[PDB]
Parts: sequence; C-alpha cells; structure tokens
Amino acid sequence: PVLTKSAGERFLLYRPSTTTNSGLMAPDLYVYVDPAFTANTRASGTGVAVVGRYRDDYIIFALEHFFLRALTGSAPADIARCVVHSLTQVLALHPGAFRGVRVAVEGNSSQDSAVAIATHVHTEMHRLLASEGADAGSGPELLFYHCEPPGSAVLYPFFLLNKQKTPAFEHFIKKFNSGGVMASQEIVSATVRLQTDPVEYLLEQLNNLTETVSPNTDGASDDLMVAVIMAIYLAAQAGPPHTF
Repeated sequence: PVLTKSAGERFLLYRPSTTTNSGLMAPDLYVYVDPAFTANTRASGTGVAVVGRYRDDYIIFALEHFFLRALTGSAPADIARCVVHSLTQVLALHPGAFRGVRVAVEGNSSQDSAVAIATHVHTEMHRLLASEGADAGSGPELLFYHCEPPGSAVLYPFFLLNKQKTPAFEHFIKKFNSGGVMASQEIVSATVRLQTDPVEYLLEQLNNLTETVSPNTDGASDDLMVAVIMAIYLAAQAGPPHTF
C-alpha cells in the first residue's frame, strides 16, 4: 500500500527526452543487475536497470527482466550479452553524452559467479566500441563496484545487499511518491517486447511494496523493482566504486 496511484499516473504518464536534454545530465551512469541462476520460475529472472541524474532527480533508461533460456552451459555470458546489449543501446542513442558508467552486480547468490560475470561484462564492453559505433577511442570509460566479502581482505568487484536494502527502499519511496523519478521517452528494451510498454511492465511490479520495514514481494518478480531501487541508491552518494 506504498506507492501512490497519483504518482503512478505521473510516472507512467510523462515521457521526458534524453536525446535532446542530454547536456543537462550528470555524465555518469550507474547500472545494476540481479542475477538469479535458476530457471522456470516467475521470480527467477535477472533484472537490468540503468539510471542517470538530473540536477536533483533520477531518470530511467533501460529495463530487462532477463529470464534464463533453456539448456544453458554458457549462462553467465548470456547475462553479459543482456546488460552490455543494453548499455550499448543507451550509449548508442546518446552520442558523446556520458563520461563513464558503473556496473553493479549483486552477489547474494554466491560471490563466485559475479567476479567472472563482471569480468565477462568488461570483456564484451572492452570488445565492442573498438570494433565499430564511433571514434570514441576509450570514450565511455567503464568502472565497477569493487566490494569486500565479510572476513576476506581481498577486494572483489561485486556488491553485497546486506545493510542497504532498507535505506534504499526508504530513499526510493522518499523520492518516488514525491514525483522525483521519471522514465525516459526513449527508454530502452531488448527482452521486453517492443510492442508492449516497458514502463507499464515496471509499474505493475512496482505495485508490490510493503510496510515500514518493507518485507516486500507479494508477489512475483521483484527483480526489476529491486534492481531499480539499488540502482537509484547508488545514484545518490555512498562509498566510492572504482576501475577495473
């Protein structure tokens, strides 16, 4: 009973443009992912959310509820074609617009996969722009979120979701029923059908939030929602993420 329907008419309604108003953006680009490694489950998709900043508010570029296909031996790489296949589409319609992006991968499933997952992300990102697109000779310049496991001093490029979920939700609903965030007119999708609305598909899933401690997800398929909210909590300030 959380996100107001007055905001939902607004957040569904207004379609601002980042093709023209790009110069009024922060040149950085947070992006989150939520890998779920099982298949054939209505909440086991993998979320994509990529967000930028205006002066004080936040703005959405692409959402992919990435299911797992059947018969997967190369499954982390497929997730890597998802998220990089998104970032290339954002950077594509935004020529010379962004300085550097920051990919976030959660490791609540395991710390083991996300290392080679983000490594395989930097692999294909490091592949693509040198092939074609434009002459951005290391233009959009990737960095990652490098975290520390509890009890291990070695920094790996991942993100724990331990203490952060409640201030992230409180930040998101702090902004969202105030009409802070918005979704771009040129919001990008690959997995969701170009016929159907992406923003409608988000807003259905946004409508399953819960109380002051927020034990959420009544339901199914929170991954887009949880993805957007961790993405926007990193769209504000926190500890520094860095280069790989």
